[PDB]
Amino acid sequence: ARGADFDHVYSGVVNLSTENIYSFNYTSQPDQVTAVRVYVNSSSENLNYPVLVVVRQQKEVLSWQVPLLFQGLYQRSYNYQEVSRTLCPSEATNETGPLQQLIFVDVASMAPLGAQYKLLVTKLKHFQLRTNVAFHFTASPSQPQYFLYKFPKDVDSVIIKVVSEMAYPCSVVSVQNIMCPVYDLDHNVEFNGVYQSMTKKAAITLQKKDFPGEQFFVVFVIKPEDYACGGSFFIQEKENQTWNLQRKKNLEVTIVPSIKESVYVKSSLFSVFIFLSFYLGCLLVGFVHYKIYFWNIITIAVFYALPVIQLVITYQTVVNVTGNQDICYYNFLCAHPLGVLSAFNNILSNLGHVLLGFLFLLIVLRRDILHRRALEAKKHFGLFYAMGIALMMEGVLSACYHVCPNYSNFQFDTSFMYMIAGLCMLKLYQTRASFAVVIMVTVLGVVFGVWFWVIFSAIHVLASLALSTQIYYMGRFKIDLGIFMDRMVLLVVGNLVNWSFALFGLIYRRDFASYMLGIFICNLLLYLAFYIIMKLRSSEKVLPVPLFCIVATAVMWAAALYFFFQNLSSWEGTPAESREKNRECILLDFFDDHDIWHFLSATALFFSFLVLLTLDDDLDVVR
Amino acid sequence: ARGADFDHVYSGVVNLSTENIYSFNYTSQPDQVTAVRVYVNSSSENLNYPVLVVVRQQKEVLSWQVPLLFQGLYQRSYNYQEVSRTLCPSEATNETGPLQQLIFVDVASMAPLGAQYKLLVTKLKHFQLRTNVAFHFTASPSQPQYFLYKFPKDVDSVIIKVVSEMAYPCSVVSVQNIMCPVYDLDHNVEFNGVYQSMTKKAAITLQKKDFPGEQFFVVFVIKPEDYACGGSFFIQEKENQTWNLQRKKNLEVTIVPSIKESVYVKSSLFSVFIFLSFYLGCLLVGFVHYKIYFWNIITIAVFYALPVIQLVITYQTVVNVTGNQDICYYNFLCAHPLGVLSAFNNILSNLGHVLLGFLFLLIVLRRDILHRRALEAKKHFGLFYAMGIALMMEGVLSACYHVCPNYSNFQFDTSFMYMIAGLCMLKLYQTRASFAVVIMVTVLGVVFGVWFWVIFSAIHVLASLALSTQIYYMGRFKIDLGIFMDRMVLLVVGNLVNWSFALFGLIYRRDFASYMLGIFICNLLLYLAFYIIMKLRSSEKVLPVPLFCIVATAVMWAAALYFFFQNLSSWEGTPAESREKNRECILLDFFDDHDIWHFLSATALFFSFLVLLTLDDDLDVVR
Ligand SMILES: CCCCCCCCCCCC(=O)OC[C@H](COP(=O)([O-])O)OC(=O)CCCCCCCCCCC
Ligand SMILES: CCCCCCCCCCCC(=O)OC[C@H](COP(=O)([O-])O)OC(=O)CCCCCCCCCCC
Ligand SMILES: [Zn+2]
Ligand SMILES: [Zn+2]
Repeated sequence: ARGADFDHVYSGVVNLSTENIYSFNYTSQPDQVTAVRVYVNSSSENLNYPVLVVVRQQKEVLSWQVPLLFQGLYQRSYNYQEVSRTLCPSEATNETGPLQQLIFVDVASMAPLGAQYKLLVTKLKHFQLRTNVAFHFTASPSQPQYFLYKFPKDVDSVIIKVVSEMAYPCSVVSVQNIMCPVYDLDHNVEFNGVYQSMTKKAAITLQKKDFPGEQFFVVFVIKPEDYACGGSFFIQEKENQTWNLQRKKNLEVTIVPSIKESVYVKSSLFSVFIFLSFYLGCLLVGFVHYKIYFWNIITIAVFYALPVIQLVITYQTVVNVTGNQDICYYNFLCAHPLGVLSAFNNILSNLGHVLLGFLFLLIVLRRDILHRRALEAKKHFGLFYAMGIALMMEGVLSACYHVCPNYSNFQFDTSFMYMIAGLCMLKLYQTRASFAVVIMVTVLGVVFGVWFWVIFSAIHVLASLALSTQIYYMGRFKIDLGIFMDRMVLLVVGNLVNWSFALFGLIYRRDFASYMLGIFICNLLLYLAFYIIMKLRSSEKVLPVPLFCIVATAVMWAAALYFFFQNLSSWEGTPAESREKNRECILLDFFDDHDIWHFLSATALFFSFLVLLTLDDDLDVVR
Repeated sequence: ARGADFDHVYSGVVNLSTENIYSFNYTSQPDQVTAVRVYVNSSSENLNYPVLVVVRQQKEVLSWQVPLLFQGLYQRSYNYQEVSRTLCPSEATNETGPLQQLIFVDVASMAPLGAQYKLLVTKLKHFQLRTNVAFHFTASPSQPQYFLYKFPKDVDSVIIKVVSEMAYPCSVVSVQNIMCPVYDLDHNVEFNGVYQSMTKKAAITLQKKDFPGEQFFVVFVIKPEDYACGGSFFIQEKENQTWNLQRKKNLEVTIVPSIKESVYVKSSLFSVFIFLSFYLGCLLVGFVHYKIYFWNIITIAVFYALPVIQLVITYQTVVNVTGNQDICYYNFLCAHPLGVLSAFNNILSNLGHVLLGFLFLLIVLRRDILHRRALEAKKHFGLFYAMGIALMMEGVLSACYHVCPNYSNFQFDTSFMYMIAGLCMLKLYQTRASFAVVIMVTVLGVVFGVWFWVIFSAIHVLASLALSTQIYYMGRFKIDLGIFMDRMVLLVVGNLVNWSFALFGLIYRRDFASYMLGIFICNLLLYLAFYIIMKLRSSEKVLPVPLFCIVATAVMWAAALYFFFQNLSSWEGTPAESREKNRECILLDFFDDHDIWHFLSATALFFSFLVLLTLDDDLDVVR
């Protein structure tokens, strides 16, 4: 047992009867944290006779073999010559007395000849992380690495933001508590904490009350292959891998505090008040100037929404109790928990639809009962009731989706929109197969899909425009009277550019039902535009209220499409690849780009409903 | 390094400078499998200075400390004095040469005084399991234990049936492949295989083509606490646990072969032909003796069914790629995979509804077009179309549920049944709030819930009967003419016994919406019975066809309720508790008790629809 000292390299040879033993003695003072770390190298001509390293402490035995062997799932084998590990630090309890620690390193091998090794044992100068500072380091599949963070006294929540400038190697960031065994191995990290897979970015939101002693270990473990991440192997770090394989991942970790509760309250107030301003405005506009179908739709909506609410409640609970944060595809850099929600901002963000489709229901209902008055006293208002309920249910089902976004959790709100569309077109056509033509398309490529997939999209986007035009030709009360054609070719160019942008899987742009519904809405609004143009072709004066509504529709739809094209996350890929697109909060420290889309689409879709409703007021005199 | 021999106990004392070393030399012949195992005991006055045991082999280092420490999640601590482990066996390759193996056991401790220990090292006489024999053994949290199974050459699938006669300790049964990292620790078993939690029963279905070399390791790992199983701790094995804690789980494992493909084909044929016999019979019966609502319902059904199909497809894929078999609550003892299905029998079992509700649609449609003939040439057939579509969609959504049964995966088919019920009652009442009264109940206690929960059920079951009677009074074309009351009190006793049989642990046994729908159907059929009795109270002759149909309805509903009361699994509990109720296949080596319920309810529910349809033929002359 050599009285060995730190920071000094020891070379050695071990055979079947050598058993080299080093003894490292050190001390640790109350406040500081020591965190000894052990590096051992071998030379890899040991592969059938590895170098067996055993680190003995007062209460722990850490064994490993050097070369480090890894089994890749396609019957592949990797070995690492450099193996490094940090021993569980035990600090002297505050203001009580320093602790004298003694560590033993036994190096053995069962080889008919020698086995070469090199041993270094250091103390980590920067074990502990600071509350707002970036910290740079490297890790490897064989050299995992963890650090300690101590919560301050006036901080009750933090975000661990880990960033790497290169996608591979695929890594794991877990958050263990301070308890001796640290699980820092490929088969250990996913056991006893919260963890996130990571290619380029990761962000874990920790509360203070979830950690006894108000401190934790953040652990970085580099996987041997990139399959949970996508490319299934990647080594540029070391070109010759059997020679010296070092999947060296460079990391920077910053532990940022979180937003105070004042941000919560003032963003909540901002949203609710900026949408009740529509109420307080329409009230003044309307007062200063002085069915069976409906209940069918509500019965359908309630019993479509209930199982989805239960589903996402279960998903959220599972993600809470398990440390697996690869189930929900959040924007982990703007995701604020309130209770169990874990992303409350992009749920509150759907306040738009729920409030504004209901104000639209009030508007249509007032118009309708005033018409009933003027009729029994001496329009397809069911369609507008359907429109309002579809807005409110997009809001509801979108909040349910944004409880936990998955590859199984979407497809519910878009299916409800398809259902409401089909029901409206049945009730429209009865008063006046293309309906099923969309149903056969929205069900065939639901889960179907290069070139053979292209004709699938090119046929899909075309059949959607036809179903939208065949839908609108029935929904325009003056469809034939208005047109009684240069734009008809121009709209075909809009749809032909729409289809040609879909193509082989994507040309550039994913989710089949959602894409075809986007095409549906685009063609519907473009038909509305063509109808406005044909109204202006005649000398029919557009009243000031639909004037403001069409101006606002165009403006709001531009400002909403901008934020529709952000894509801060995607369930299309692995969780670690989704997680590398999300960025910070742009508005009020609380809302990301997708939340400004849930506001501006619920505002732009309400102004378009209003345009379509209150358009033909100039006919109230031309009966 | 003592030349030490097997099966002999060595006592010893180690201190800061002793480092006892034993050397065990043995040999291994080509065919046989050795599987050395190491037992080490300490005396537990070592708790701050454990006994550190290191087992060195030619290619592996197995370290542990003795006392074995365990952290229970509620800040609890357990220690185990006896620690036993089986070393990864490496067999001499067949017919090539025996292998001489050498094992080292280093026993150390850093104690100012002695540390007592005892060491035994044996060879496992029965490491390998046989293809049809039961094998009894014991395991403990500190003495995990695994065995090797080699597939025979004409067996391509097996079921590992593990049984224990006592619920706790909660255990894990995993199936690793033969590679010397064997993951047999609490933080290892769930990493690299298929695994099942287990209290009393577990059954894992392995294919031969999923194991290179056609053999595997089955690993039994006893958890330190029973939380993934329910009771959060349980030790009767050792009353004084800090003294000598031994959560000793007694296990018996049997590796049974599987059913051949002939069973698949003949059970599939049995089902399809026993249901096409209804076609081949009604054809002879009918030939030897010589709407907007509909498409609304189909549009609702398709777009309610699509997202659920996608959801359960995703669940099944997740369970396939992950080894976690605690996601789906199957009957693991009758669960036959075909492709990715993993339980094909209880999906094929839902062939009843899909075939028989569609034959009912054909019957109602023939009746309807013959009525159209006899009318334009010179009943609420929409309700019967709804009935047939509800049967077919119960079949479809039930198969989707039985792809992967969860606590998030039910609630979809029952919500569709509620939706169809509500739509039918709207369309019925319009031609002639209690509808919403059930909607408020079927939504309040959806996720609400002792005594305060009792009045919840007692009010729920009552409000369901009222909604069913208020539904039937509208659906009986001769509701008032027939009754123009002793059974009305007797039916109240049926409902009063129905509601006083809820209100119990939660509700005298699980799911609120499903229970209230069962009450709904019970009251509907009982109203049908009361109506038959009132028809017979008058001198109105019941034709022979409704005669056979009512006899068959009663018989089939008795024979179906018997199997409704089996409960082979339950998502109401943890997976390991579900798994302890499932039993073997009763019919044709392929169908369990729940599959004979999917046959006999789809047969009994069709005969009741037929009774209700063809009942009032004796009025075709009394118009
Ligand atoms: C038939 C009438 C009654 C039937 C009602 C059925 C449809 C009613 C409209 C409500 C549809 C709706 O809510 O849109 C939902 C999606 C939003 O999906 P997500 O990404 O926000 O989850 O919205 C979109 O995906 C829109 C994407 C692009 C739309 C904007 C393009 C229009 C811009 C100007 C035209 C060029
Ligand atoms: C208004 C007409 C249109 C309404 C549409 C719905 C009407 C019924 C059609 C479909 C009914 C149905 O599918 O029952 C589903 C459930 C089965 O659920 P599961 O356990 O099998 O997954 O079945 C049950 O849970 C039934 C439970 C037992 C009830 C039968 C007992 C009757 C015995 C005789 C009287 C005591
Ligand atoms: Zn969204
Ligand atoms: Zn079933």
